[PDB]
Amino acid sequence: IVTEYQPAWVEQFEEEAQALKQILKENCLKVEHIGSTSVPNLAAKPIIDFLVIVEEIEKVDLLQWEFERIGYEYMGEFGLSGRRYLRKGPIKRTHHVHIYQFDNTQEILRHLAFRNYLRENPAIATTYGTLKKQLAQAHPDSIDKYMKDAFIKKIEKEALKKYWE
Amino acid sequence: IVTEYQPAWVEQFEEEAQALKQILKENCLKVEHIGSTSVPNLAAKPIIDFLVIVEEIEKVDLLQWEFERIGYEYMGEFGLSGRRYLRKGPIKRTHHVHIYQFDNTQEILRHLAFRNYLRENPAIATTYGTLKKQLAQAHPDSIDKYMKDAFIKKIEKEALKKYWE
Repeated sequence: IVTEYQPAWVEQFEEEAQALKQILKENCLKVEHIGSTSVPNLAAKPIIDFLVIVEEIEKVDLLQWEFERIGYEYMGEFGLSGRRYLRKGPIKRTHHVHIYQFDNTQEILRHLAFRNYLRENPAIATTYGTLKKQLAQAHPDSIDKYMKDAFIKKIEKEALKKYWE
Repeated sequence: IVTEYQPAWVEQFEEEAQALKQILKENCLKVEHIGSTSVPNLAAKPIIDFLVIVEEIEKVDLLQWEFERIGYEYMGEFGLSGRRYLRKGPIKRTHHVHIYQFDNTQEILRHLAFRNYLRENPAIATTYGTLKKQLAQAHPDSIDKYMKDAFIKKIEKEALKKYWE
């Protein structure tokens, strides 16, 4: 379910980001907070999204069971080339980790530009939050129907243009 | 021929960047100085490289003859998907313009990361300048043999990793 923005999401991000870095070690170039919970004052599902950028993606497979040990399902690419995707937890969904190699610039910028653009455009973020709240009031049953797509693609495009300016 | 760094290259870049913007108008999101002449104190061929980022690449074709009017050969992709490449002039080579659409993140970051990394790593820039000077002392006849490739790919990779940190 979508809630009003929770400042605590930042705490949650930073705590888990440290946990992730302990596992990834030198292969981890950067962990970024992404997705709606990374945009102050944006209404969102309380699921923290992590963008983890690594030197070598195949090396992350060696760590599958370390991630399982801290509660992740290790999903592999899960449909996106070059990604390693992690989700937890088994009781309720709380953390989504999107791991990419440093040379996957399209995916890395898709996430960072989208975030940066919403942070700089509160009116657009408000439009997005309002839409999400409206959707939840229409599909409480279906997360499939819930999962905004045309709006997100439009904004991602505006965001990537803005990224270079 | 490779010369020691010329601070005037910055002047040359800014003057022509304005000229390019006059032609490209609203389609131009950003003009960046790239390549060796954009790295202060790096020895280089005195050819200014421009990275032009646009909303719509196909729209640039409408401007081919405007670019010719200011002295460019309009080269199209010239072997790179999504690029529009311009070179001038007819008497001596002075300006190379590399135009890409905003969503060509791989090419845009290849250039910007490479530049930023050399700017932050003077020892690496010195290695690169020394190599270029050495090469010129070996192939004064052949620009083909001159045109460093393994070194550049290595540095581009280091640079893109650093870009995210």
